[PDB]
Amino acid sequence: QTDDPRNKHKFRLHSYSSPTFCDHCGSLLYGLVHQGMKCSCCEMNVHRRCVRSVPSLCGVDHTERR
Ligand SMILES: [Zn+2]
Ligand SMILES: [Zn+2]
Repeated sequence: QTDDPRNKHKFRLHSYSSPTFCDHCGSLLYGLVHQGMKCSCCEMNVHRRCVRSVPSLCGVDHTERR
């Protein structure tokens, strides 16, 4: 409850109203997730079974020159 580890994206199913499209398959998030699993670290919407297919590449930010 103090050390911050690092694993795959922190996908988290949110709730807006309609399901968003998937970024791994490009298919609406229907019959797969209540709404959509948005990564609470880099902002990445995916399905509930497409995460096991993602190579886990979280930590993609901008302004990395310095
Ligand atoms: Zn991410
Ligand atoms: Zn998907």
